[PDB]
Amino acid sequence: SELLVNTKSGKVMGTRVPVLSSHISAFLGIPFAEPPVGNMRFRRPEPKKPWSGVWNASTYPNNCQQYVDEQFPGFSGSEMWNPNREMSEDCLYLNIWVPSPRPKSTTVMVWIYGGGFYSGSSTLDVYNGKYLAYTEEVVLVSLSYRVGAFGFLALHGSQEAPGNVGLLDQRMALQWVHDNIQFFGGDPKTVTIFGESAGGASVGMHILSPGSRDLFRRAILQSGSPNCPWASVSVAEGRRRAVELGRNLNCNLNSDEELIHCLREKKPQELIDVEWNVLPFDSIFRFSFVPVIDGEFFPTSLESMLNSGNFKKTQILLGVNKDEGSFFLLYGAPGFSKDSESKISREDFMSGVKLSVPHANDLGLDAVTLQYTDWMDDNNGIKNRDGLDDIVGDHNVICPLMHFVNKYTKFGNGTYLYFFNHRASNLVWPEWMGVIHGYEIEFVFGLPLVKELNYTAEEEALSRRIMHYWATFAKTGNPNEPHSQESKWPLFTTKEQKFIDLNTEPMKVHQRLRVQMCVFWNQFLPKLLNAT
Amino acid sequence: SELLVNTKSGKVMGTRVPVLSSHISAFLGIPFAEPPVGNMRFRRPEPKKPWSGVWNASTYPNNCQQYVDEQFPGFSGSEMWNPNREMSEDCLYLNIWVPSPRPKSTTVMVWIYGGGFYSGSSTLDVYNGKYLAYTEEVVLVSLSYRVGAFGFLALHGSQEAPGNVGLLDQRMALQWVHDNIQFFGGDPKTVTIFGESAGGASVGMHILSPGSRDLFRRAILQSGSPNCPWASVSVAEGRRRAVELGRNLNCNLNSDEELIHCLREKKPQELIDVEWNVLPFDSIFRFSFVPVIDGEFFPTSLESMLNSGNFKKTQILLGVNKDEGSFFLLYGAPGFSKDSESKISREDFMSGVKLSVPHANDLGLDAVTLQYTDWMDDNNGIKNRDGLDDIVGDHNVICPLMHFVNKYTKFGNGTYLYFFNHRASNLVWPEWMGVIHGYEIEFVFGLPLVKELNYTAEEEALSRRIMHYWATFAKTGNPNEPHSQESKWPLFTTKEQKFIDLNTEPMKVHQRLRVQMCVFWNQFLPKLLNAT
Ligand SMILES: *[C@@H]1O[C@H](CO)[C@@H](O[C@@H]2O[C@H](CO)[C@@H](O)[C@H](O)[C@H]2NC(C)=O)[C@H](O)[C@H]1NC(C)=O
Ligand SMILES: *[C@@H]1O[C@H](CO)[C@@H](O[C@@H]2O[C@H](CO)[C@@H](O)[C@H](O)[C@H]2NC(C)=O)[C@H](O)[C@H]1NC(C)=O
Ligand SMILES: *[C@H]1O[C@H](CO)[C@@H](O)[C@H](O)[C@H]1NC(C)=O
Ligand SMILES: *[C@H]1O[C@H](CO)[C@@H](O)[C@H](O)[C@H]1NC(C)=O
Repeated sequence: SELLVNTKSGKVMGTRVPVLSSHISAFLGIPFAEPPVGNMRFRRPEPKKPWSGVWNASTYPNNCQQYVDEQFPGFSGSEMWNPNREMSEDCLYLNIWVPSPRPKSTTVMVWIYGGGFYSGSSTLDVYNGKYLAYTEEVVLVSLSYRVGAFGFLALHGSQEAPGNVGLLDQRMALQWVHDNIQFFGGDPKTVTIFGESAGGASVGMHILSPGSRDLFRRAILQSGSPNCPWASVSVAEGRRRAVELGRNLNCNLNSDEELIHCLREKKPQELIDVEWNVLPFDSIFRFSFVPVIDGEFFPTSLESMLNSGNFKKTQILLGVNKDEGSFFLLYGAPGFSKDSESKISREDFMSGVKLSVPHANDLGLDAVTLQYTDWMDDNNGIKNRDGLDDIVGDHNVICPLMHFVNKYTKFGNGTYLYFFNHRASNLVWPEWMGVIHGYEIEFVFGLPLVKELNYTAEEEALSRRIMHYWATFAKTGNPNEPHSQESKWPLFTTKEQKFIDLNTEPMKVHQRLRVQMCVFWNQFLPKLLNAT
Repeated sequence: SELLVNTKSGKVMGTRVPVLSSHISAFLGIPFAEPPVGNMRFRRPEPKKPWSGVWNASTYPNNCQQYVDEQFPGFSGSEMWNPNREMSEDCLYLNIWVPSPRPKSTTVMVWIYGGGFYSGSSTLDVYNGKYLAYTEEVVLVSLSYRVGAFGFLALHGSQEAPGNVGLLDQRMALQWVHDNIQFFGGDPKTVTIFGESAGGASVGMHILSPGSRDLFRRAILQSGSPNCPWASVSVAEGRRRAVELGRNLNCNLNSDEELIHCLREKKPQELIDVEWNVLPFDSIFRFSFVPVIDGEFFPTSLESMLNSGNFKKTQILLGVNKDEGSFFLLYGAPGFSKDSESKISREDFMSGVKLSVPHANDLGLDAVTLQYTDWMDDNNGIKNRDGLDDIVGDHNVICPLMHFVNKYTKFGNGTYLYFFNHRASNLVWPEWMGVIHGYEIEFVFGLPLVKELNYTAEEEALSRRIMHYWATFAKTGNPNEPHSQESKWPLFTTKEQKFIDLNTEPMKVHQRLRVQMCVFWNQFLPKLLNAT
């Protein structure tokens, strides 16, 4: 039967699903690790023991335990991001969409969700792989991984809560796809990993990590890179936060053994309820439990790995959205609200700058404020709001990514860079937020092809182009069709540094993406904060 | 007789001179101090002892001893600035142009020449006062003062070479005008002092100095202010340079008495020949012997006098030229030449930055380089040349002056600000130098009214407007005619900060003159260099 597949872990039975007046197969909720519960909470994941009988893979699995956004109850803009299934620590599952009839050996794409390493679900409506699987004839896989303290509590040295176990969950699933995707018609020698925000930084981390590089062929990173300032912490800071977590739950703190045992006795929600209290600063765009630079998963510092070429050499395709900072300002900077235009006063601007660059001394804050202030019109509320947006996006996403691409391109085998700047016509968030991070995802997964979702015709066309760029890059390592007549997305090179805009207008090619601001964030400010 | 005037120092006899098909009186070379020669070299000036008989005031006096620019032998662009009379330490004289018939009590304007405190002459063709005296019916006075070591060698504590004696020479002449200008038809209760570059910083210094403020009514400052970085040094640096001067002449250095005696035995040119060897850094726009912050002429630091309102409160009119830095780059930065367009390479840019901001550590040089570099087009030779021009002009003239006007306006009685950006059609310097500092002077003294000089008609008109703005401001404290129909030069205010452009086009009013760059030079960089 077409819905029955025999894998090395056992038999699995999918389900037929409709998609754009046709059908394909879906194998939802396939287990790839033993449930990380009880004594295994915080531990490295173990492989799933093979099973007898047929695994029913017809419904979505539980989503991992996470903080849930209740900031706007009933607003779809925020709720489309929340877990849409029961939460549970038994959550390590993957989903596969397979063209019908079953391919024999086609290109595979594995999606890694974002969510700041503290949240995220593989089952969100915007992550539904049937449109891309069907339109580009690829086998689409979405995986899951532990988030929050469950995925990233780190007490370096202890083997019970070593840290990075959330990254090892992603890795185990990549191992399972390597070992079994052939039975679903996928070609294991052609898998592309891709993801957004923390999913994009994760992708960059498997490119760096020696233990992960052999499990995939190519990579796509959307608004995230491994060197982002919010994506990793030192073993010492990881340790400090784990102890503070324990102190918030009245744990015995005399040894790692004692702390870990107390944390393992707590219900999931007791951990989620105090998670945010461990941040070292009053900050924006900073998350509590994130990957740790441990000497194992990452052999040395990220920057020294980048400089020395210590990473997988292959082709990459990556980019960012125009307004990366707005979500974070809305939720945590003063003067911003969902239902107003959020014109910012000079006081609120300064407050925002301090929140955006937590680790900066006063000279540093003055350097940032001067770089983004138009002194001929310093009380322009819209300019202050947009300047803050840019400060957050450049410091947290764009410049870190630009630094990664320039370092990578030096040893890589081909880089394609984009700047996504089309705001969706049906976005429910206010206009002032612009092209919000994550809102390029619906176009990558092809939602504009379904009429009832209400996109425009040009939006459906943009979706088809991005899907085909992503799937052609995955199959061949180049997003362009060989002899097509369409205009070409040029390769990004150390010298010319070209990139393309991605929107409903005719492709325009540019050079040196936000160079002015990125020389400030990647060269000057680090130098200013180190000397001073 | 109209050419004979009896002053308190004695009788003086002028000469009738033609001017634009008419005539006026000129009293050239009137002595206002005893010759500062021999033992009086470096000493404060003494009043000129009254004389019997008639002082022949029909020819220009000697110019003070100074370094002479031989960088372009025979080129008029540089030679029109060189001494045009025999040099001599007997040089303290003043010149007066008086309307005919002799006024009874008219507005007086006293010109103080620039020249970096190391050079300058009151007798230059561009400083000829007959055109302004005649056209605006004012009594025009030009004074002289010791420059170089002769005017500014400073060994604070010793009464033989105290420093600032060049400033006291200007002051003595202002005293003589206060006491005698009435006999020439001038009104001593209405004298305006005005000057350019070091002459403009001098004017600002008499506004600050308690011993000078009662000798004049109003002030005009052209491309210079007292707080400029090249206009003063501490008593300790003054001292260091005086000792180094002595060491370059093999002087006995055991006491001030010994050093001073050796320096007094040297011929003038032995001093001028080694003058430049005492600079502490490889620099541009820095001069050896300049005013010293001594606790007498300046009671406390300039910035604390400015902050506390410790200065003469009156009306001021001041401004700058568009391309203040070009002269200094031409003469001392690498890659610039008189007969080429001077496109600058990135190496030469960086060399120039280091020369322009001598006192800066590496982080500081990086801060300047980032602020003036267009990172999307960093090898643009013209952009590098123009950026260097701006760096020199903003740091040395424009921003210091902008800081002075904002501090002054808070306690003053009226400020008028201009931005002169018309390049003269007959300029012999190359195009790349732009509106060169000092080339607004010919328009202030009215040279475009004499046909044989070859200016355009619109240039003659601009000259007439500037002459009338300067002379009306001098007479009334406002450059505008009461009920004229001409557009108005608005007052500069703490809040609106308005200024006007000054050129051959219809007057345009603007606000916050080079604010972006000046917040960098007046607020951020000083803060960066103090912390680091
Ligand atoms: C990616 O790698 C391939 C092969 O490793 C590069 O192609 C080789 O290019 C060199 C120099 O141009 C030739 O000597 C070889 O004959 C090529 N080999 C093959 C199989 O084509 C290719 O240039 C690389 N691409 C990038 C963008 O670096
Ligand atoms: C310059 O000073 C004069 C007088 O010191 C100012 O005029 C006075 O203004 C105050 C308040 O407007 C009035 O009470 C007086 O009657 C005015 N006196 C005279 C003689 O007019 C004038 O405003 C000042 N100008 C500036 C630009 O500060
Ligand atoms: C497993 O899938 C769902 C479970 O909710 C349901 O159709 C049925 O219980 C199972 N299907 C089969 C074929 O066992
Ligand atoms: C003084 O002026 C010049 C000196 O060069 C000359 O005309 C003459 O010697 C003198 N004139 C008078 C009237 O004494």
